[PDB]
Amino acid sequence: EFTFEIEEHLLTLSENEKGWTKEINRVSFNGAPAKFDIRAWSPDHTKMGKGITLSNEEFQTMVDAFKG
Amino acid sequence: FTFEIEEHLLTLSENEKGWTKEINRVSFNGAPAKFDIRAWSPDHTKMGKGITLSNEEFQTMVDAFKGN
Ligand SMILES: Cc1cn([C@H]2C[C@H](O)[C@@H](COP(=O)(O)O)O2)c(=O)[nH]c1=O
Repeated sequence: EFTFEIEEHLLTLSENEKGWTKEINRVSFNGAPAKFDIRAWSPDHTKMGKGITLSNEEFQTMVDAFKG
Repeated sequence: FTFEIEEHLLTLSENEKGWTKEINRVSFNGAPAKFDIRAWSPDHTKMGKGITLSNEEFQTMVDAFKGN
């Protein structure tokens, strides 16, 4: 299907007046395992924007640091 | 094209070929530093695409993870 499916949405960091969003989601390319993704999303969610993907350790490393 | 890593906050990742995924305060092209997350060469002269965040966007992120 060659597409990016938001498996799960976690958080919404911002939103511009045009209705795009900065989100943190678990996102799945082409049926591959869902990775952690912080990215700009269009209102309907069809078009996505720029942003990084994270492996588990990266995210986990990250959140543990925002924690102690 | 110019940038500036003004503060390094956290390193999330090694890499087989020495890249590092980092959370930083980066300024691009003379613009005020924003919080920024991407991959960096071992010599931080090359990078991949990545997300940048306002501070409100960044704290919104940190908060949420402190609280789950
Ligand atoms: C000098 C230079 C910088 N950049 C910036 C913008 C991106 O955030 C990052 C690399 O992105 P890229 O993978 O799309 O080229 O570095 C380029 O994309 N191309 C260039 O030629």
